[PDB]
Amino acid sequence: AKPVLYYFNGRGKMESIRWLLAAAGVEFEEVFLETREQYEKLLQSGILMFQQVPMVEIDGMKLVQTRAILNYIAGKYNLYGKDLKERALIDMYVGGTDDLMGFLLSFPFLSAEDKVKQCAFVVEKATSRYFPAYEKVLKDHGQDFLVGNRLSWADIHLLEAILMVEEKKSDALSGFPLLQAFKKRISSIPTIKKFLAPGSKRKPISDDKYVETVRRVLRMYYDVKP
Amino acid sequence: AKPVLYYFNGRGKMESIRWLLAAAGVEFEEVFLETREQYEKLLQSGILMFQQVPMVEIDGMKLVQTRAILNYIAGKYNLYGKDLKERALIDMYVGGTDDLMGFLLSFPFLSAEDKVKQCAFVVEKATSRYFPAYEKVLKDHGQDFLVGNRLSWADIHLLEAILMVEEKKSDALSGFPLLQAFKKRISSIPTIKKFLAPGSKRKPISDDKYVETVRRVLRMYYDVKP
Ligand SMILES: N[C@@H](CCC(=O)N[C@@H](CS)C(=O)NCC(=O)O)C(=O)O
Ligand SMILES: N[C@@H](CCC(=O)N[C@@H](CS)C(=O)NCC(=O)O)C(=O)O
Repeated sequence: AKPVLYYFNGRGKMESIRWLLAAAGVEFEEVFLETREQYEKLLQSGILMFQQVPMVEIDGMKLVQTRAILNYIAGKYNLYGKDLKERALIDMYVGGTDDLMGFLLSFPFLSAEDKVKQCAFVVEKATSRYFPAYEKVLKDHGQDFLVGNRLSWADIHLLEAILMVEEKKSDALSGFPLLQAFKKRISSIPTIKKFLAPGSKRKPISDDKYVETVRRVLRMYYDVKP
Repeated sequence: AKPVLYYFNGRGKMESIRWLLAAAGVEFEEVFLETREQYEKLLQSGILMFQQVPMVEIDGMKLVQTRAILNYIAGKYNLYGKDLKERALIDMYVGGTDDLMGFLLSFPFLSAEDKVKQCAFVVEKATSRYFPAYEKVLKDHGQDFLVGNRLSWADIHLLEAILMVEEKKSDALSGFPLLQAFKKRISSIPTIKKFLAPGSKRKPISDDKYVETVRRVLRMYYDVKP
């Protein structure tokens, strides 16, 4: 049966999972949490090991913990390298883009003033720390992909991160020619091109409606700081 | 050559790595960051992909990102299950204890008042969310170990987490009989017993000296909130 993604109708921590499944050409279904009662019913069913989402029903498992879910999908669909060392490189690269996109998780919950500050913080991290690191990886081996000269989860996570940064600062990739070429190549891969196309399950930049729903369902995150 | 752990002379994010290596019976060396100049020299050498530590020199790699390092060690020393699904369970369990211990990372940098609040926050999470979840895993299959009826990284991460919670609230495991038995069994495993014994490389609860050193080296974390 198709994987079922339990989360809010928005990006959050589930977006990277949507990306990986789409990139692997895997059709999935989604169950959106829209009300407090719906969440309480979930808690009572005990299907959320730690009372939290993301949660993905896949291959008989009720998998929680974002990274555990991604690790599983990457491995199942051969996007995790060919051995222990390649997986280590993929994990190291993913850790970097996970931190980068992680700095944007609170963004929609921030005040107008903090959004400006956070945006500057994220762009600075991208241009001074992360983009230089990945540009160097590509420059050092000169291959089209980050690891093993073939598409991996690391490439998919980086493309998503690059797009999120560009949504905040359109010219953020300026000065990183290899990443620019990388962006075009990965975006053209059939499964990925389809995901970036209209009508896909890719979610938009989070808005006030998303925040309102998260707060209504979880009764939390009422005062987020940068 | 033996793995080399680059970090501060204290727990932080490197402690779990020390635990896993010790549990696997692997002898390692440590390089402690004590001065700003030492850190600047590291940055200039480019050995830290994202300008941060933990960093572990192992099998020819300059591995950064805590989870990437742990994933590698767990896999290399057969403490990651026997297949994709067992790894998924291990990752899900580890995610929970990583979050739990993660809530304690800022603790030594907190004010006296915030430490009291944070301690209450952590204990509540342990008794209402995490301990119940792991107690249930053990209860459901009745085996001595969390996954595959053999020692895994998940068991090691949970034991460490249990001990950290008990350091904050000694009777926190009360009401969780299976976890109590689990604590005694895992603590008795030769490699682990040795790590818990005097003279090991296990690090103590972080103190003001640790905080002072982190702030001196990184010139950051000057005002941490709960
Ligand atoms: N470490 C978990 C964290 C999950 C998490 O923080 N989930 C939030 C929603 S984005 C949640 O369920 N919050 C409710 C709560 O913690 O009580 C992961 O990576 O999946
Ligand atoms: N996601 C990274 C985070 C590493 C991290 O936050 N490292 C801190 C020390 S505990 C650091 O190097 N901070 C300096 C900085 O970020 O500039 C990991 O899990 O290893």
